[PDB]
Amino acid sequence: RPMKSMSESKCYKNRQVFPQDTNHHHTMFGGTLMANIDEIAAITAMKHAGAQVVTASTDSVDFLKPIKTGDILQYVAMVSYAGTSSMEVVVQIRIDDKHDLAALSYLTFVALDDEGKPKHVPGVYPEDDVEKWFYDTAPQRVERRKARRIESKQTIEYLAQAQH
Amino acid sequence: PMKSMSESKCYKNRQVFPQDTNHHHTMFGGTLMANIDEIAAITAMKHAGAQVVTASTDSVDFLKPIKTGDILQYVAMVSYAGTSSMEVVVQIRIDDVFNNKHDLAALSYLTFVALDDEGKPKHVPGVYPEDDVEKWFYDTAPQRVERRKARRIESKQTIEYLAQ
Amino acid sequence: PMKSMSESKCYKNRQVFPQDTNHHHTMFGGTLMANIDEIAAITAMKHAGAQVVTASTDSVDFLKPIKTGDILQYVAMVSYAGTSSMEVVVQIRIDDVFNNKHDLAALSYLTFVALDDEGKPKHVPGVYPEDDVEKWFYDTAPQRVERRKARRIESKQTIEYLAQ
Amino acid sequence: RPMKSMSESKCYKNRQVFPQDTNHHHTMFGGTLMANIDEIAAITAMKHAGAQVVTASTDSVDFLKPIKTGDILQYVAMVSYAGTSSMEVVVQIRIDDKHDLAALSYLTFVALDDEGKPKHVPGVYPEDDVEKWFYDTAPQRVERRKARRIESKQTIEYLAQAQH
Amino acid sequence: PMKSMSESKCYKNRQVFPQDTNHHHTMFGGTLMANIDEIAAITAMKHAGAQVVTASTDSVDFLKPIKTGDILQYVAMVSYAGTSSMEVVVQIRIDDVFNNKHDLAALSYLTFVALDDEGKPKHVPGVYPEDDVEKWFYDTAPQRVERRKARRIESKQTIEYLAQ
Amino acid sequence: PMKSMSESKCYKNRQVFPQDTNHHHTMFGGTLMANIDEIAAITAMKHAGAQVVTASTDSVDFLKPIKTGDILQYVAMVSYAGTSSMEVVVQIRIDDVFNNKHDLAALSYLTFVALDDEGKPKHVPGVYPEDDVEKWFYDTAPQRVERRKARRIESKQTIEYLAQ
Ligand SMILES: CCCC(=O)SCCNC(=O)CCNC(=O)[C@@H](O)C(C)(C)COP(=O)(O)OP(=O)(O)OC[C@H]1O[C@@H](n2cnc3c(N)ncnc32)[C@H](O)[C@@H]1OP(=O)(O)O
Ligand SMILES: CCCC(=O)SCCNC(=O)CCNC(=O)[C@@H](O)C(C)(C)COP(=O)(O)OP(=O)(O)OC[C@H]1O[C@@H](n2cnc3c(N)ncnc32)[C@H](O)[C@@H]1OP(=O)(O)O
Ligand SMILES: CC(C)(COP(=O)(O)OP(=O)(O)OC[C@H]1O[C@@H](n2cnc3c(N)ncnc32)[C@H](O)[C@@H]1OP(=O)(O)O)[C@@H](O)C(=O)NCCC(=O)NCCS
Ligand SMILES: CC(C)(COP(=O)(O)OP(=O)(O)OC[C@H]1O[C@@H](n2cnc3c(N)ncnc32)[C@H](O)[C@@H]1OP(=O)(O)O)[C@@H](O)C(=O)NCCC(=O)NCCS
Repeated sequence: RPMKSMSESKCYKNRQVFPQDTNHHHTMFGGTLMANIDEIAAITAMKHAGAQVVTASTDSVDFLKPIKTGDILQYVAMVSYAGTSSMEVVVQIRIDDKHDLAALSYLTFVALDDEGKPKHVPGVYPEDDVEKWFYDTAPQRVERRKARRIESKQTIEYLAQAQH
Repeated sequence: PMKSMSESKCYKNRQVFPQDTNHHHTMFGGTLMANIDEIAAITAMKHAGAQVVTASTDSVDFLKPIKTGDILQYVAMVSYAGTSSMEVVVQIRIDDVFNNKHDLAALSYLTFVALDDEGKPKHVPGVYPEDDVEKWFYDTAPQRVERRKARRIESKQTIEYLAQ
Repeated sequence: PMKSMSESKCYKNRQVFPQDTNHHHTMFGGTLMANIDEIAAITAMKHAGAQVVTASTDSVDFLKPIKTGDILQYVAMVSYAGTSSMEVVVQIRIDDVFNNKHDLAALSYLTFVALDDEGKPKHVPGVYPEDDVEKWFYDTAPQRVERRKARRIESKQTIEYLAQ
Repeated sequence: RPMKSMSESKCYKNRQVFPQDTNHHHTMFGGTLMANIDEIAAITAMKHAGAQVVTASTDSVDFLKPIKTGDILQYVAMVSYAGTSSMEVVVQIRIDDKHDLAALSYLTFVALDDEGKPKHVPGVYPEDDVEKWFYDTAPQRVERRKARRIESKQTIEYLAQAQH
Repeated sequence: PMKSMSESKCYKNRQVFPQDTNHHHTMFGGTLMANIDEIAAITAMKHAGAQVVTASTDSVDFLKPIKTGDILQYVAMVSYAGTSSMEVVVQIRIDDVFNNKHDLAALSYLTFVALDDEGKPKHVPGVYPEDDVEKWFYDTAPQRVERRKARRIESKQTIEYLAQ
Repeated sequence: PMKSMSESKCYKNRQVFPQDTNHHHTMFGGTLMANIDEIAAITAMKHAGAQVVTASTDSVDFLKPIKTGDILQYVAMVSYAGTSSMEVVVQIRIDDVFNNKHDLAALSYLTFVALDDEGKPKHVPGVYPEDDVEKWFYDTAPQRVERRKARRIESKQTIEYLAQ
């Protein structure tokens, strides 16, 4: 199948952190971060897929270090895994000084056709070491995400029964 | 000291406005995550009786598309209490006001950490369920928690690698 | 056909963000009114089992200042059911998560009208209280309703005069 | 006491109604209207008072005619009554063609000093007929607002008892 | 066919809040520009008697910092009428309610084009001044118009050239 | 002291949604301008190594309508370095993910000034280009700078004159 580099659809974001972006302890609101993460990931996935996409799941968001008033942020997003119709997008959130990693997130997107049906996406390959790390560690993440979906179906059925 | 899941359980009924949705009239994943985080944090704060921070979004499963004009019900509760951490589960339902029936649109799990005035992790009360759904989430929590703990290991591996 | 006040009762737990407050860190009256209207409409829709429109905001009493960082609980319910109209009462409380205690920050009464698919006023179910607070608002509704009806007269006088 | 004309602090607003401002039946959201109303009223009150102000209450908002996608709106706000430290602001919302009155609102504001204590405001006088209508009909509205406050205190006490 | 400059004059009043400012309490240029575009568009729309689009924004100089708590009045009117295009002049004033002071902080010029339902440029009424200030803007418009028209060519050229 | 133009280059990616457009699916100029100002400021801040303020925005020509669903890439870099001031050039491109097409829709120039903690203008590093496109902007900057500097005088004059 047609292949793309991870760099090819890679997206960047630069953002300032203002007092209105943080709580009274000067820590940036998680919701704002989450909104930015999803936004940049969706564009990256659309670029890789060459089609419209939908967020299937947020696999994880880890908040490693507090982001503070006055900090400058750089977001880096890229496709780290390509299934048949699905993509894993990895998003790094760094505090710009040289850069410190403030947060790490993985999301899964599904490409859709004009009919709204899942559509095939190109494969992806890394070119430099970091890209290779994310590419190499993805299959394990994917398998875990799949196991979690399996368990989730049990909960959904229980919750559907709870309503009747 | 222990609290019931009901003591800190939180609800939110919300309309989905155009500012919340994309060009396909589907609610932003980022916005949903921000709303989820917002209500979950309040639940965690109520349970801990102290300030909290979002440690992670463990997962968000986007089950059914949420559309402009939909009515949503968010339900959040503490399903697990560690030493300093809490798992909050958030159910996001699409309310059918005409038929008094609701569809589960999304399911999310998050981890919060309670802090003292000095800003260091602080002990939280234990938690216990009382009704069936509470018991379902409470009973299935240990397996999720083990996964979260497993993820932390990998995040640390990636951080360690990225420091290059 | 009659419904209990509990059947359509709605809740909202919300954090107050900087985007919601002025330079004195006080929440906008307009924003509070928008949130009030939003939750009240959902309650009215649930009760009517049909689409609704806001006929009027009968009053909003701003009792205690709401500040950036506050946690709010909104509670909305139908306190009166006319032929096509409903009175919805909304309580806005400031939650003290530390002490599990809340202060009443604002009180509001609104009138909604149910509509059919053709867009004309439509009959709504009757309403009855079950617990003490519900009974309080239900019992005091007739006096408020007479005031609202009295106001309509004056609004019509003013409209009639303004047509000049 | 020092006196100001109603025209002296009068404020205007012109706004377009876009599809994103209206629901699926092309009717403008009440919350947006309410937000604009409070915003313009607060500025009018500040201008009249020559000081910071707070919204004491929203005395009423009547939605007389549906506002639709593509409509052009004009807001007119002015002080129609001046107590000792308080002001009534009347806000007219018109659909611009010659103009049709879509909504009518009355709010009460309280002027505060730098210490945050209620402060005396100038008196107000009308100059043209419409201003005179609003000025002339105010005392009755004020008295009704006062009677309503009296009743509200009973509810607040009941709700405060309900919590213990 | 001719209209006065005052006939289509539009207003917007808004105060500057902390969420609108940087770390030192200075208003964002983008917020100001968004507001300018909004009010100018309404004026142009009213004068044209049809939908409009922004063809261009002339430069804007920020001479003095606009600060948290400042109250701004935006005033817009048509200063020139071409065939299908209009120059809109927007005055941005700081209202100092405390001292009854009204200072002009910034001046902005924009060009709007009237369009028909087919989306094609449409003839507009002409415009005429009535007082000295209106006449000043009216008199100085032609030079600005000829310069921006030349500038459009320069812009097209630069874009075409860079696409290489 | 010198920095490359690429060294402080900043990015922002955002798609155009219905809430961002007028009745005919065309993007608001104000939204574009807000985005431009945001990304330019971050670039200037990074290059300066200090806080910055927008001194001015050169004119912007809207040559082609930006439409609902378009994906925009904002790219900002410093094209000129004065003593305390910088010219920031912002390219706005429409990414067409479907066809792997990247077209330059608009170009914008802004002037930023670096300030010290006292709020006084501060010396900035110089800037140098490395590739042809950077060099083009670098080469054409002085003319733009001298013209805007003259224009500031004109702006001050006009404001001083109108205050009469
Ligand atoms: C309400 C206002 C909005 C906000 O402030 S929240 C927006 C999120 N923004 C942030 O900046 C959060 C930054 N993250 C941090 O500060 C973290 O390091 C945090 C949560 C304080 C933990 O600090 P540490 O020094 O690592 O403490 P610790 O290692 O002993 O762990 C304490 C408990 O927290 C858990 N934890 C830490 N990191 C986690 C993670 N990524 N995901 C899930 N769980 C995590 C950890 O398992 C531990 O649990 P327990 O105490 O054994 O029950
Ligand atoms: C959820 C999406 C957001 C929205 O659409 S709501 C934002 C508000 N925007 C609007 O455009 C509402 C416009 N207002 C209207 O359309 C009204 O005329 C309305 C409510 C439909 C009533 O239409 P009418 O032709 O006058 O019908 P009607 O005179 O027979 O009265 C029907 C019931 O409604 C009541 N009512 C009408 N106007 C009212 C008012 N200002 N304040 C309080 N109550 C009012 C009226 O008392 C009557 O009650 P009942 O049926 O006897 O129980
Ligand atoms: C995913 C969705 C589009 C349809 O689900 P579906 O019918 O089960 O799709 P399919 O069964 O045909 O599976 C096809 C792909 O979807 C992936 N997928 C489906 N659900 C997933 C989930 N919870 N998590 C991760 N991947 C998922 C599958 O892995 C598969 O990818 P692959 O074949 O490349 O391996 C829908 O459930 C959904 O996501 N609604 C939410 C709307 C939304 O996301 N709004 C906010 C962001 S736009
Ligand atoms: C009103 C408030 C400032 C303090 O109330 P208070 O202590 O009772 O004030 P006072 O008893 O000293 O009364 C002084 C004035 O307030 C007026 N007032 C007080 N409560 C009022 C109410 N519910 N409705 C109308 N007027 C009221 C009184 O009429 C009086 O005016 P007057 O002397 O000119 O006739 C406070 O309760 C409040 O409004 N908090 C809400 C914050 C807010 O409004 N946020 C959104 C908008 S900024």
